[PDB]
Amino acid sequence: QSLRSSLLGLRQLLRELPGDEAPLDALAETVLALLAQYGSLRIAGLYRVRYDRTPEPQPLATLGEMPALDADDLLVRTCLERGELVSVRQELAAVCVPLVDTDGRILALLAVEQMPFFVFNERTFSLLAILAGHIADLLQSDRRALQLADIDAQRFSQYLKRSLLDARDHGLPACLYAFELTDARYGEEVQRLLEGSQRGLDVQLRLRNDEGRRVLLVLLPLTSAEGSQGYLQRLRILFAERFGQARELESLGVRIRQYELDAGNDRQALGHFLFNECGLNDQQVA
Ligand SMILES: Nc1nc2c(ncn2[C@@H]2O[C@@H]3COP(=O)(O)O[C@H]4[C@@H](O)[C@H](n5cnc6c(=O)[nH]c(N)nc65)O[C@@H]4COP(=O)(O)O[C@H]3[C@H]2O)c(=O)[nH]1
Repeated sequence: QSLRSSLLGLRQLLRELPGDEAPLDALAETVLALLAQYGSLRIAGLYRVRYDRTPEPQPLATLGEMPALDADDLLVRTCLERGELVSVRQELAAVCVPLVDTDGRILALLAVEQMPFFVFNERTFSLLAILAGHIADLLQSDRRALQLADIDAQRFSQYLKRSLLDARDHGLPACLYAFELTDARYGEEVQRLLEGSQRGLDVQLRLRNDEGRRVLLVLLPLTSAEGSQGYLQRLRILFAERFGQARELESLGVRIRQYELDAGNDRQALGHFLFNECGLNDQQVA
């Protein structure tokens, strides 16, 4: 999908930002255009939402002839109280979509007054809420350089939690691969090759399991089983280049463990997979 790409588009617009103002302010037009592109919206506004869940009166960006927030509008009110997307009774201030990061913090409000009736359904609402959540996360970029954990640990943890929320609420797929490197002669060069393979939005952790062996953990957000397979196919081609074509990944001591995130999975399953299947612990992944 252009979902991954649009998010990658936005993230790398953010990564080029001066770094001296505020992402919500600088990117509000593009954020709204994104939300509009996906919801086929005609009249809408993007609004900052302050720490105590009250909306900032003046819109960050407009789309079409768009009137102001009148008061504690029922739809705006329930949106920010429930922290969920709220829309009016179909049988008709059309939709209110909050942008909420993985910590539950509301960063913004998409307030819609007009969108084609034929798209005013659960399918489009879902896509709006998905996009809102991911955009909220990418704007989060701050207060992290006041945490002891490395930037890679922080990112991995947020992306993983977003992936679990996406599986739980929207049935969106993601995959984890743990590469355990069992042969010390090849381990470092294999890990370097895996680190260099990282592509858009996948996030990695460089770890050591309980048995002292290198483990390179890779999360693939928004990635189906098709596709996790495309990833491994790509990776084997890269290994063939780096090491023998005459040779396979497993002959370098690579053991692969894979976990597919599924809302249907038991609640303890991801923890079972990482801790004691992969031999990792809660100080490494949280
Ligand atoms: N999460 C994740 N999934 C992966 C990865 N590598 C492969 N896949 C999955 O396998 C499919 C085939 O990838 P490909 O053969 O590299 O074929 C790719 C590749 O030729 C090109 N492409 C996509 N993204 C990039 C990129 O960031 N850089 C470059 N150079 N090419 C890309 O577009 C083709 C289609 O890509 P997709 O539709 O995304 O479909 C991809 C994707 O679903 C990965 O590192 N992470």
